Amino acid sequence: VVNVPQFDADSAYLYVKNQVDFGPRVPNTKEHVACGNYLAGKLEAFGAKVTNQYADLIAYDGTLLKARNIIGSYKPESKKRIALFAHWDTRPWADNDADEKNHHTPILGANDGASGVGALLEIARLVNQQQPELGIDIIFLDAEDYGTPQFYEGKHKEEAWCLGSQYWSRNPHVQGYNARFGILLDMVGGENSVFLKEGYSEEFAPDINKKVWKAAKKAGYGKTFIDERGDTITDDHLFINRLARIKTIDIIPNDPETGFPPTWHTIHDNMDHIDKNTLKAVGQTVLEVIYNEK
Ligand SMILES: c1ccc(Cn2ccnc2)cc1
Ligand SMILES: [Zn+2]
Repeated sequence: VVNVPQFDADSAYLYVKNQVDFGPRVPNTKEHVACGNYLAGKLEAFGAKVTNQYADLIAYDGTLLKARNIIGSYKPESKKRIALFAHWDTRPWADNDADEKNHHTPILGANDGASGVGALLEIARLVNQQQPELGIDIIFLDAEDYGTPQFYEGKHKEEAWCLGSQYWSRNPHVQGYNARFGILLDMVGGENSVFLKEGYSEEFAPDINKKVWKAAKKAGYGKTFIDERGDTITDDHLFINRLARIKTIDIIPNDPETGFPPTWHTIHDNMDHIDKNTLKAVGQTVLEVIYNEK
């Protein structure tokens, strides 16, 4: 019926490594600016129509973040669309590290940041080469991970997180923007990771979770996409669902012992713990979903 393209895991892995090779993508650093230029340029080289959303976002403590959401659009005139999201900034503090002396050191964010973006770059390459029926938007969200440090004494507000998705959700890149549904990729490269149906995703978009997990099973990734409800996670999709009202699910790992991968918000979130086979399982599932939408 439909020939779904084959996600190239080696290609995706290299897009992950290329981001990490800039160093930490902390908002307001030259490394962040350079990586943003790399990502926008790559989308444009893969035939996307690129819209940049530069915004002055205010962090939990009053810090102004020079943020840039990057949107790459395929079949831009189609009104029938699927939105694919990943955050591209990295966290400026390894505030979950086992050693306190690292709690003020920026992470490399290989899994938390680079993995989702790298997977979506590989999807963008393939969408260009053979388009699905629906228009696809690849949306790289800034300033997701500048939320209140664990060491901070004071108010820990939910809205300190996901500043780029909040901005995008209130201020779409094109007036009247609609999508049938959305998929957010968050930490999709970790060795041995499995993905359960996330709680907010189940509450806002259970039909989309069903679609995605059925697609994974059908494509042979049923051992990676486990048909079971996991944790409820504050992530970009919460704000997208609440503010933009696009039914959006989160593909995010769940481990029974650590919840998130053990590298999460530690100085160990680097390429040593990225497995291209995890990228493959997630990326191929996303392809299976978008190419079977009519
Ligand atoms: C608290 C805040 C945010 C999250 C989600 N998240 C995803 C990547 N880094 C953090 C989980 C708990
Ligand atoms: Zn994070």
